[PDB]
Amino acid sequence: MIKVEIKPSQAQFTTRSGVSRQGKPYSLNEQLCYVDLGNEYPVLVKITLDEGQPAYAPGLYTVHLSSFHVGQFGSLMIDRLRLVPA
Amino acid sequence: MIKVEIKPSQAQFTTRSGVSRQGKPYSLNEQLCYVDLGNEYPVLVKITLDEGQPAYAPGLYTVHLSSFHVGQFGSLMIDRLRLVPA
Repeated sequence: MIKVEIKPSQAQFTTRSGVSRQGKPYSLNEQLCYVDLGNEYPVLVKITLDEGQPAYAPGLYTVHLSSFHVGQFGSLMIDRLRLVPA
Repeated sequence: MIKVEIKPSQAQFTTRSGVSRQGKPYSLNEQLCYVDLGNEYPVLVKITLDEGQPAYAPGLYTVHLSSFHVGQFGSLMIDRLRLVPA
């Protein structure tokens, strides 16, 4: 139901890095995508992938249920967008 | 795709009230519901409805696209859960 599109230009990902307070480094992969929210065009969205998750190939995806969780105030929140092919 | 269930016990809603800093009062309706996230059972979630939105009747619902928006850091966030009957 939520249609997410990774265009050919968006196979191109980036990696952000640093070290934590507690002496330990990190790297997160980041990729852009288009999410169709029923507006005139799809919106540009940024995804930050989980540790050691490969970037997504071009194609149509949908949002996997594991993207969601119950937040701090009892309401449903997005943890991070986890996609599965359509 | 996200299945939300309002049980007969959850027709029972509540209203929270107060006045704002800038001299103006408010009231938000709040209702509970069950969201199926593929785990062993559905999770209990709290919904806070929009201004002047009536509470939901019992039944099966799904999440409407207008629940989502692009947040402050460029990622997709839930604004508040807006439901439509299944």
